[PDB]
Amino acid sequence: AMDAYEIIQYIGDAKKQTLVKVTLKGQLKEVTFPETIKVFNNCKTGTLFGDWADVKPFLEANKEKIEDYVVENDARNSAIPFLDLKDINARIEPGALIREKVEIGDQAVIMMGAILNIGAVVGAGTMIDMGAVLGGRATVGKHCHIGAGTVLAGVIEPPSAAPVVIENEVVIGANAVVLEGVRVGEGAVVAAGAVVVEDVPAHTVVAGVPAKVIKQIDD
Amino acid sequence: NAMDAYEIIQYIGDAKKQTLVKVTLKGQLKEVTFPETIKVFNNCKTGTLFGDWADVKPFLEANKEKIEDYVVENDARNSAIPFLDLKDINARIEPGALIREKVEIGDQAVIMMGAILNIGAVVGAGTMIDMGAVLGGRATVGKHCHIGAGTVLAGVIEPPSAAPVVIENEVVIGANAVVLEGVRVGEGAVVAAGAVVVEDVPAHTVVAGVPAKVIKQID
Amino acid sequence: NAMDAYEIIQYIGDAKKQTLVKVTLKGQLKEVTFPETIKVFNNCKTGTLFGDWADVKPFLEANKEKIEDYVVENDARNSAIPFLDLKDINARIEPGALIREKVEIGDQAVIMMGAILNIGAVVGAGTMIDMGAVLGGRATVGKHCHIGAGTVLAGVIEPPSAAPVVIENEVVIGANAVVLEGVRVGEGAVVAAGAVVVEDVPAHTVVAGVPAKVIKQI
Ligand SMILES: [Cl-]
Ligand SMILES: [Cl-]
Ligand SMILES: [Cl-]
Ligand SMILES: [Cl-]
Ligand SMILES: [Cl-]
Ligand SMILES: [Cl-]
Ligand SMILES: [Mg+2]
Repeated sequence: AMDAYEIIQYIGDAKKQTLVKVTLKGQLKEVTFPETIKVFNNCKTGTLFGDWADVKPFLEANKEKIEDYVVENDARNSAIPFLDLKDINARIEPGALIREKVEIGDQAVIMMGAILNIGAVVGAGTMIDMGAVLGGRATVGKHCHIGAGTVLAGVIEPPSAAPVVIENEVVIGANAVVLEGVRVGEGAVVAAGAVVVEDVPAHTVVAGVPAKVIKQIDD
Repeated sequence: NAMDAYEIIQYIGDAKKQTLVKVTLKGQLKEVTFPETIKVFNNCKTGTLFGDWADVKPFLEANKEKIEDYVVENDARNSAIPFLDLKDINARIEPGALIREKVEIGDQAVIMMGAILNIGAVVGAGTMIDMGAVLGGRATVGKHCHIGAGTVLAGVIEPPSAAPVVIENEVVIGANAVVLEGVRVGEGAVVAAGAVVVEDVPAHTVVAGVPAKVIKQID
Repeated sequence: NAMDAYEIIQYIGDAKKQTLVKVTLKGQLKEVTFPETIKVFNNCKTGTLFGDWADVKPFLEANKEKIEDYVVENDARNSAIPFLDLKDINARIEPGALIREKVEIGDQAVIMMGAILNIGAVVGAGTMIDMGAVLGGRATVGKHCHIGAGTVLAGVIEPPSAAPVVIENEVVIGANAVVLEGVRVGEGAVVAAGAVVVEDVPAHTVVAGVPAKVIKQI
């Protein structure tokens, strides 16, 4: 019941960071590393992991002992961590971007380049296809197919607001959009390129910008 | 050739699911025995391991006494299909493009940032696949086409007898368009931004709309 | 600056294509001579190399009898345009955003995961570029805008005399919309989800549809 409130609380607690991986060489036994940097070094070479705010002044301080370095970096002032994928009972392909507090059901499939925002829920056996986007709290049922490039609009604030809810066995075409708070009924089909602005009854096909009922199917 | 779609499904059935990790660690490593299943680049002090999580996890547990600290880097979970080795291809592929094995990239093609090429996709000579575009399984693009940003060319892996999307030479497709399964877009045709193409496009015609219709013949 | 578009094209023509690799290797490395074209971090046993594949590939072959094993990491092929250093920017850029050099990101802008910013793109102060959105070459967004997930703002690199997409302040654009080349969206306008904007949008109007039309004055 308090999920949406606890998401906003988690976000407000999250600490902005600019995490870097540094490879370096030099007279590293002469170097003094602070507790703030995770360091993996021998006397000759090393690998450092840490926030740029700690690493930058560190490199400046030891410039005379460090011969050369490379800094790798992916993000800036980013607070929300990404989800640990290593133990999930599902399939997540490389280039998928999944934030913390996302729920991925058993034997779901998250394709290359899909993006799952905080609070997103993916039911068991569901495919989120390539480049698809699940906004904050967007909720997908079981054995659904969310087409390549489709956007399910996000709803973080206000926490009392209903997120997008995709019921079971839904197929949504490529590059469609489902707007905030819209419910797509069980077994329904949303055509490629549709913009779904109101609830879709179970077992109907909708299509168009904006989507209209085009057909009622018998399963 | 004629067996290509069959050979794709066979390659996928043969692919082994893996949770590849990169581990940076330190400790008493001369006292550590690494198993055959892990690639390891170490001194007696620090080191880097590449392996499947199913091997690396029980390893890290088995050697907890000797391992002082570690970091695990991971991108994918239970992913079976390898990505394409880009290094020797006679084309341009920008960072963030996600390209699976068994994709065919013609001479002097350009694959922009964030484009996603699924297994079996074919990109002809001189073609640009623009930012965030998606080529589904077996989607075939001719020579000197421009596939606009965010465009989805629908995938057809199964059944193998099904025709894929075929884009003929010199076609330009607008941003965030969709071409549905098995559709042929004729030579020199133009597809407007945001169109959903549901049936074959004649050569040298412009189509537009959701669903797309013929809007003018080009001379 | 009046020269901006010309200078972007100059910068591209000057960028050198590269196939950058990171190589982890092990072997008898004290016996190896690493050329000055490769950045090298090694002890006698193991090392890390950074360099262009054109230099690293014949180096690996020349030294195969000394190198026991290696792993090559690579991201790109024949890529010339560098990416933007994010580290000192006064803004928020999330992981997986792809942002080229000569992109301007204003104070407390937000660049969400998977957004794509091409060379010349300008993002104004307090503007959000949402997940999966694409700013084409020279696309210009004002202050306190919201560019919705999956939206494409069309690019204009050549000809340099052509106007880019210009989004004025306080604009909201819905998900998976498209703004075509040279189109100006007026202050405080709303573009509906899925719209294709083919012509200028008046300030404080709502436009919708494929092609977009005025549906409301706000
Ligand atoms: Cl797959
Ligand atoms: Cl969101
Ligand atoms: Cl380019
Ligand atoms: Cl596909
Ligand atoms: Cl955020
Ligand atoms: Cl562009
Ligand atoms: Mg997209």
